[PDB]
Amino acid sequence: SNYIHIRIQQRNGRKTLTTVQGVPEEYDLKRILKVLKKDFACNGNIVKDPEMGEIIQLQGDQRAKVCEFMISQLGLQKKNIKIHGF
RNA sequence: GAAUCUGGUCAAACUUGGUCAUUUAGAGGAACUAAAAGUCGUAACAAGGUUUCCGUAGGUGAACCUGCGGAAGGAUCAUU
Ligand SMILES: [Mg+2]
Ligand SMILES: [Mg+2]
Ligand SMILES: [Mg+2]
Ligand SMILES: [Mg+2]
Repeated sequence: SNYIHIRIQQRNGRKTLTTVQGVPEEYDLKRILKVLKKDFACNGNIVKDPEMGEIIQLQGDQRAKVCEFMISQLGLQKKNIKIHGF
């Protein structure tokens, strides 16, 4: 219930994927993704992991930025928005 | 011939408005360099992995991409 998980997938040594999973489907994804792209200056994607967790994919270790964005916009509590160190 | 006074006259100045320039405030806004063990890509240099470039229009994390027409500064100085 409301568990939004941010998870780093390390690809090639230092080059990384910030995968944000479980974002609410009331305010649409595309706009949010675009905003993130503008802010992060890094590429973002929409991933459909076996139709259970819809993922906003981002490039690079900018989890802090994601957190900040959440605080600004939709992630109100910072309790059910969880961070993986990996 | 003294103050004084009518008309001029040159007219400082003063109240007005509007031009300008030196300036310093400049709420905020976008730039640019210098720093070059941040972040993401890798665009260009090799046919640099879609050859690059120009002019232009559109698009968009960002290098940029794509139309259309030109260049080669091309990777062709070549067909009885
Ligand atoms: Mg080729
Ligand atoms: Mg390249
Ligand atoms: Mg190339
Ligand atoms: Mg030259």
